Amino acid sequence: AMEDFVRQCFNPMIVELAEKAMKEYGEDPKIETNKFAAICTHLEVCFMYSDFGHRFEIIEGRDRIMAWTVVNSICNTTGVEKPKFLPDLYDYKENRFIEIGVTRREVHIYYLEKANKIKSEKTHIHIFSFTGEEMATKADYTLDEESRARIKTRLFTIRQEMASRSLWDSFRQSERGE
Ligand SMILES: Cc1cc(=O)c(O)c(C(=O)O)o1
Ligand SMILES: [Mn+2]
Ligand SMILES: [Mn+2]
Repeated sequence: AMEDFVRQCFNPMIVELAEKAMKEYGEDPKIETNKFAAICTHLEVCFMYSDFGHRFEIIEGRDRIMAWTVVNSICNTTGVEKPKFLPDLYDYKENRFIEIGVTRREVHIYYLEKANKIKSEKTHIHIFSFTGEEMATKADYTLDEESRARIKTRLFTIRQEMASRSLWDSFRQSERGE
């Protein structure tokens, strides 16, 4: 059911990218179905965030060679410090990397968990939930209200589609993919 939901509610490029990533790390999308749903969800949010500028450079969703090539290239041309972990986007307006979090827990909880993982990075963090809450470093939300609204609508819609199919309860009590 969850597997069907993913193939039927996300765009094939996203499903394919999610699927590939899982398979290369020897994870089965048919088994880790909540993880699959989470990967697709996070991928879509990153793409949606990208498609609101050429304000943003998309890092997530590429292979690691391409991802680090983009990062090194941004670092050389801007002077900005290299992160230890691949972030999700670069913002050429604010001239900072962004880490995007999508969580089924409280936003402040996930925010802390992410901020702790990459502390000593100057990376901007922007967390979204499936309840329309967000949290961003310095309450700087980067995007305008309409763009933010569109991401939250999409997240809430995924949530409610899951609930239509009695999948939301499994999904929410899982953290796999965060
Ligand atoms: C588990 C997790 C959560 C993310 O938000 C993220 O961007 C990544 C990633 O880029 O690997 O991994
Ligand atoms: Mn990422
Ligand atoms: Mn992320």
